[PDB]
Amino acid sequence: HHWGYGKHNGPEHWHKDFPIAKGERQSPVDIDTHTAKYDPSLKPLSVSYDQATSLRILNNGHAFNVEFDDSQDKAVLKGGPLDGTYRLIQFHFHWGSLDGQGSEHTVDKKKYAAELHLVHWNTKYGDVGKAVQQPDGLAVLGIFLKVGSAKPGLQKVVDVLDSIKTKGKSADFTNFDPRGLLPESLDYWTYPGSLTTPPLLECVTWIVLKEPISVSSEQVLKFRKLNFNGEGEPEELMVDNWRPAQPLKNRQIKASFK
Ligand SMILES: [Hg+2]
Ligand SMILES: [Zn+2]
Repeated sequence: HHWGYGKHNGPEHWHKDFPIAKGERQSPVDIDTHTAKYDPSLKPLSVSYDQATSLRILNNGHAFNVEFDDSQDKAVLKGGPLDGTYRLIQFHFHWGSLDGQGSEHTVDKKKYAAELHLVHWNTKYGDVGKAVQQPDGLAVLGIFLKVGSAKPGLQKVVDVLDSIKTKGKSADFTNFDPRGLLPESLDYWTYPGSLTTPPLLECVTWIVLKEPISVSSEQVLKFRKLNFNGEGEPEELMVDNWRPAQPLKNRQIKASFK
């Protein structure tokens, strides 16, 4: 039936409905810091989120998305390995049932507690639907979360999770500033890949930040109280909504730092 993260419809089953799963540029991957090549020609990332307009937060089964108004160049990503402007459309997380797992990408096989994905689409294509059909349609900024001290800027997200506990629930979520979720350094690794959930389209330029952000045990705990199921259906905690590392194949991970 519908894909998920359970025993019978998890990541290992996705290929049956989405053949691209066994594709050539699938994500996530393991970042081997000793094999990633420092590329001196990579420009600094340019993150312009000062005019960001969040609109809503919703539980879509699978995860929770904070959506932004992408009708204009309000919140954009440029620079780095990117050509052109990419507008922020939404951000979501992937997390585990325990602090030792949850991230999708791994660094030298190390898994983090969770991973934040800020999804942007190339403005050249007019809309996200067209953008997904292109090799350079999307740019996703990945940030690792480790358990330690609380991240103040993440609390507004944490406090609203109660109202979107089950699949299909949404809540107005205005005036949230995404700049509060950024680490202080913007050093990164980049490689060409895909969406990590079906349809698993190979249209993503991945930008994974080296420096993780810290969140408290209590903050991550609230993520774990969400449900994959809808209201009235039997309860299945939304945990371990991450896809394991895929083979790198013919790809090279470049690093912006030496
Ligand atoms: Hg594509
Ligand atoms: Zn994601």
